[PDB]
Amino acid sequence: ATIKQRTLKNIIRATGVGLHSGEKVYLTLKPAPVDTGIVFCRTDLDPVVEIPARAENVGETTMSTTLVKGDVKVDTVEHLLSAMAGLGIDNAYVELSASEVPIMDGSAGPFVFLIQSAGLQEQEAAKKFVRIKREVSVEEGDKRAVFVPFDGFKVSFEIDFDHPVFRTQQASVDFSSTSFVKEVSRARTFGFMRDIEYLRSQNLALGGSVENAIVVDENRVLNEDGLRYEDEFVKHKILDAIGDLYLLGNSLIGEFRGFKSGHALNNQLLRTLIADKDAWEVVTFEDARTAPISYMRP
Ligand SMILES: COC1([C@H](NC(=O)c2ccc(C#CC#CCCO)cc2)C(=O)NO)CS(=O)(=O)C1
Ligand SMILES: [Mg+2]
Repeated sequence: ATIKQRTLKNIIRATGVGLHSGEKVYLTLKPAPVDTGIVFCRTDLDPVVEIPARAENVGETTMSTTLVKGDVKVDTVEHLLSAMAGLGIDNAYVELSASEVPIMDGSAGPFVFLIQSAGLQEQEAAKKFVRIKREVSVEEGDKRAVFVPFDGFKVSFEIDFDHPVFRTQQASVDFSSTSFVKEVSRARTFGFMRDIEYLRSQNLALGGSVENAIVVDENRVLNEDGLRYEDEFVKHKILDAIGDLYLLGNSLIGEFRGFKSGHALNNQLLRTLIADKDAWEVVTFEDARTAPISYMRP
């Protein structure tokens, strides 16, 4: 039968702090009707300001992916969106009491746990996918982000950081067969000490600590208990790309390859894709058995 749209089965509540703002924030995830998409709702404002998590609403892409509507922003959406994408949630309202999603432990792990504890609900409408049919590339200097046709969903990333902690970093994950939860969800964000005074002077990384980030000095990881994966850095790049890519508003059938890319170039890739309507089409699957991707039991 049809691959169906999914929402949350129960409401999820969490409390935390913004990575960049350091502000205390209350998060509530709620079920939503078919074809809603993921919508962020600033419930601290009167009237409540609602910003769909779509490429067209992205404003800043400096350190994190920020959604903007007028002078209202929702910062650092990428880790929560990665969790939504990885678990195949189409529709949800994300209520926030402040301008930034809580950082939690720096990864998507707490979000996938909270969501999977609440359970998902399959809905009575076909899931829509955006299928890549032509190569679409954006470049800026030595950075590159590309979509390639691929019968499934796969993300590759290569980073060239000149830094002792890497002993070149590259990974490729095929989710049409390897699972977001186990391969990527637990990969934490990271920051270099050389940047933190500068960042904090610009009101960035104000909530950052060893509790919610891999902190790297000149030569080593400062976190007492070390890394969750040997290649945690590049796995986090992949986590970020999955989230930024979900700003398309539908799951992808295709391959993403990133080369020193980040939030700004990821968003540029989506905008270029959306503009080139020869490069993609919207599809559904009336038989899950012949589809190129699958999802975990809800
Ligand atoms: C821009 O850097 C990335 C970004 N993370 C951050 O900007 C970022 C993450 C953590 C910190 C920190 C810290 C700290 C500390 C202790 C001293 O106060 C500072 C910045 C992030 O994960 N955005 O989603 C994208 S990435 O290269 O994969 C990591
Ligand atoms: Mg990140």
